Amino acid sequence: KVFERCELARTLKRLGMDGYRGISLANWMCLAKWESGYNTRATNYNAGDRSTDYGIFQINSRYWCNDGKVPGAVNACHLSCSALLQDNIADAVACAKRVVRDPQGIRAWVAWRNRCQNRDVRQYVQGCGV
Repeated sequence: KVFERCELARTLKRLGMDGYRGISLANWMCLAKWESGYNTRATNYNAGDRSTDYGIFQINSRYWCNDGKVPGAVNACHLSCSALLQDNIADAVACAKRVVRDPQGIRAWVAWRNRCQNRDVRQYVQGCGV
């Protein structure tokens, strides 16, 4: 599924993402936007280490979900990577929360650091009623 901006914002808010560990909704939106263009079936293979980025938040199988094909990997979110490819983003949100429960917080995603950190992200939620 490819979410429309405000559609995703309300969806994320309903799933309890607004302020989760101090992270505003606009940050989560800026992340999903640059990570997958709001596409839940987005995937990006990394030939370098054989891992794959899954879903709307491009969560990596080397560490977060199990897909059984990375020679040496862990499954910190305790989910099959398939779970991160559903139109329903609840499981992906549960994993996204798990990622930020670690020290870096929202900084886990390099894309967030380069394209959202210290930026005006209001644009991502304006007019969405969130």
